[PDB]
Amino acid sequence: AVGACVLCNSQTSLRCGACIRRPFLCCKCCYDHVISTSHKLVLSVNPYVCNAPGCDVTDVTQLYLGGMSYYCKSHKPPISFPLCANGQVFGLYKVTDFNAIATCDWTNAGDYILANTCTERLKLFAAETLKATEETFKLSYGIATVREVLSDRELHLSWEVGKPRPPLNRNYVFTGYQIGEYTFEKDAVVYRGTTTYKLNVGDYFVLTSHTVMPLSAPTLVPQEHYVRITGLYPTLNISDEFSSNVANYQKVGMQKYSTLQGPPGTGKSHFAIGLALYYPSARIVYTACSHAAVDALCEKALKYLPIDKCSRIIPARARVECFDKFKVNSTLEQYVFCTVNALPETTADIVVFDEISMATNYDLSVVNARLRAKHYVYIGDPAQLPAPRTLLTKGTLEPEYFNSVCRLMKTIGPDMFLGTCRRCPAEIVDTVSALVYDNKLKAHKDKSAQCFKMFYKGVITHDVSSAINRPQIGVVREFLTRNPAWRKAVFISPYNSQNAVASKILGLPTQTVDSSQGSEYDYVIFTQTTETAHSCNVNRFNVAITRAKVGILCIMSDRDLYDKLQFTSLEI
Ligand SMILES: COc1ccc(C)cc1NC(=O)CN
Ligand SMILES: [Zn+2]
Ligand SMILES: [Zn+2]
Ligand SMILES: [Zn+2]
Repeated sequence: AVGACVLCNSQTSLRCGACIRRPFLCCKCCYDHVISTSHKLVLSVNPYVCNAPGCDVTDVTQLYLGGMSYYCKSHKPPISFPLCANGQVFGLYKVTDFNAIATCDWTNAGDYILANTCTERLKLFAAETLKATEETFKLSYGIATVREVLSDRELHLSWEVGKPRPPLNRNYVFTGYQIGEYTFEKDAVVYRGTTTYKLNVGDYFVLTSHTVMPLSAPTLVPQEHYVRITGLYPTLNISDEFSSNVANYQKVGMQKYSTLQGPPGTGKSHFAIGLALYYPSARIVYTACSHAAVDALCEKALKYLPIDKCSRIIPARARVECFDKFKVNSTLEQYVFCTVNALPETTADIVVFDEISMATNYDLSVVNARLRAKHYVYIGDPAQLPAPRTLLTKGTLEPEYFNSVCRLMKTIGPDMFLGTCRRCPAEIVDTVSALVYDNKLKAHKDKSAQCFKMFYKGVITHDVSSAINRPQIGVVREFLTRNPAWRKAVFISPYNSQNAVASKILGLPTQTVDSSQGSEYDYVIFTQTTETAHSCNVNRFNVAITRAKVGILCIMSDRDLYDKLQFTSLEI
C-alpha cells in the first residue's frame, strides 16, 4: 500500500490501478502517466473515485479533494482542489518509455526492444508486465477433452467452442485432470504424458498458467572491477586440459560479473566445469532455464568433478525426467546444478548461468533474487536461439534485444570469446563464421568432404500453420539409398509437422532446430521446408548446421542461405 516509485524512486501511496502490475508512481510521474495514456484509475489505501453515492466517476483528471474525501466536478464541495493539477497527482510526500511498456500488448518487436533499452527498474516492470500478459493470454484458449484412446501413445480430442485452439507441439505444456503435465503432437494425434496414466475418456487438459511474482533484484547486478582475484583461491596445478582458459578464469575472479560468447562446440561446458578446477575450494551453482542445459553441465561435471560434492536439484513437480547420477536435492553440496525456476534461496562463490541466449530478463532477475554470489558468469551465444516469445507476432527480435546479457554482448562485446570450433567439419565452421561471427570463428577440424547442399523448393503444405514439404523428404529418401552411411543421421527441420512426416517416411530420429540446440550428432539431414522469416532466421540456420560433427545434408528453399553454404552442391 505504501511504497517506492517505479521510475524516479520518490516514495508514494499512488499505484496505477489501470496497469496490470499496479506499480507505485510518485506525484510527478503518476501525472505524466495518467495525462498521456488511457490509464486514469489512481489508487492509495482508498481509490481515487467519486465518494458521492452511486456515482461512476473513476478518472483522476475529472476528480477533486473535498476536505479529506474525493468527488467529481458534479459532486465536489465549494472548497475543493483538483487531484490532477500543476504536473502532479495529489498524493503523500508531494516516462514516455514507462507509458509504452504499461500500455503495449507485447505482440510487436518494438515492445521487446524498449523492454531492453530502458532503465533497470523499467526492465523489471517490463518483464513482470510481459510475463503477466503472457499468462492471462493462456486463459483465452479452449479446454481439450479426451473423446477416445486408440493406444498407449495415441488419442482423439474434443475442443471447446468459441475459444481458439493452442498450437500442438512440445512447446505448449498442458496439465491433465491433477493427472500430471501432458504435451501433444499431430486425425491421428499422439499424447505425451509426463506421468504414466491410463488416458481416461472425459478427463480434460488445461495450459498451466502459473502466477507471476514481482521482481525485486536487477537483471544484472552493478558491475565491479577488481585489481586482484576476490574471494576465490586459484591453483598453480590446473591440468593442461584447462590451461587455455587460465587467463579467462582469472578475469572471472577480477570482475563481479563476466560474459562468455561461445559459438557451437568452442568449449562452453568445458570452460564452465574447468572454472571449478581452477578455484577448487569455491562453492559453485550451475544454473540454466532448461533441464537439458542443466543436465549437459551435470554430464561434464560427472567427468571432472568429485561426484560426492555434486547435487542435482529437482522440483517436487517432476514435469519430465532428469540427470540421475548426483545426490538429489542436497542444496548444501559444493556443486549445485539446478534450473532457474527451481533455484533455492542460497549464496555461492561463483554462479554460472549457461545458455544465456535462452534467458529472459525475468530469468536474469530471478537468479539475482535467489542467489547472492561473489561472482556471476554468463555463458551463451547471441548468435544462437532465444526463448520463444509466444505473444510476439509482428517484427523480428534481434539478438541485442534477447536479454540484458545479450544486449551487452552485442553492443560492447563479450568479456571472453571462445574462437575455435572443435565440433564441426570446416565447411560448416567457415559458413557460420561468415554468417554470424564476423569471420572470427575458426575451425579445428579439416573439411570433412561430407557436407552437401541441394536447392529444392518442393511443395509446401500445412498442418494448420506448422509446415510440411513431402518432396524435400522424398529427395532425402533418394539420397539415403545412395548414401547408406547416412542411415544413422538425425533429421532436423524448423517444423514439428515436417519432422513427424519425415519420421514415418525415413525412420530417422527427428529434432526441431530449437530442440537440437546444445546437442551434437555425427550426421545431420536438414530440410529448410519453407522460405518464411522463421526458417530463414540466421540464428536458427546457425544452430541447425552446427549440430553436425562429420557430415550434413541441407535441402534448401532460400537461395540466399543456399548460396552461402560452403558445401558441395548435389544434383536432381
Ligand atoms: C559460398 O562459398 C562456397 C560455396 C560452395 C563451395 C563448394 C565453396 C564455397 N566457398 C569456400 O569453400 C571458401 N571460399
Ligand atoms: Zn516518480
Ligand atoms: Zn498505468
Ligand atoms: Zn460524482
